[PDB]
Amino acid sequence: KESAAAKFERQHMDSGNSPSSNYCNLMMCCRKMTQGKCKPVNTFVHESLADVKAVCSQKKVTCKNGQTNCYQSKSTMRITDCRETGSSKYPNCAYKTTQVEKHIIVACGGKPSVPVHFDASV
Repeated sequence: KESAAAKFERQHMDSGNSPSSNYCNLMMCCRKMTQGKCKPVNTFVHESLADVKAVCSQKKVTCKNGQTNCYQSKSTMRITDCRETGSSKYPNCAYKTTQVEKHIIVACGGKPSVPVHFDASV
């Protein structure tokens, strides 16, 4: 099975330069979030893996789903919000790309504790 840490890197990490309008359409497919159905909303982080992992050492916050292994980034990060457009209907998974700068909240799990879910941005 794919590990949660790997699953997080594939689904949310894209360290480097922020994205064009077609970014989300290629990333949601390339990174495998358009198989079987279209993933509604998804966020990619453009900061480094280290900066993202370090978030597990930062401010603890309760996840949106009530879980309590979430951490909020001290600093804002360059991220891209990917949202399904109304015209998108699997298999025609279309996405709206939005670049933003926000704190991220990620769930951390495993040993050692690394990001396993992207909870939200603030």
